[PDB]
Amino acid sequence: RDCVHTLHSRDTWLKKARVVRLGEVPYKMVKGFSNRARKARLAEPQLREEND
DNA sequence: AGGTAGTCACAGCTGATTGCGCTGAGGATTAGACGTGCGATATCTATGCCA
Repeated sequence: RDCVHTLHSRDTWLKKARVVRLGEVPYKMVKGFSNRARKARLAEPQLREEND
């Protein structure tokens, strides 16, 4: 479990008063969902998985 | 006594006025999780088959 870690978006990290370091690799590329993003993904499902 | 400049009484030009339109700030406003229900599915052992 100590090797299992929780993650947040860069915007959510900033909300948590955290700034991602330069060049940091994405620990998890996952589904992205925001108002404009959600509507765009509903427009076409091919990029719903491709957002990451 | 004589005529055109100073003074007063009216005219054109233009700015302020009064209906009415438009932006900028300001205060109102179901998607992964978490489970289970159902269904396909590994799973353990009785016990009598005949060599």
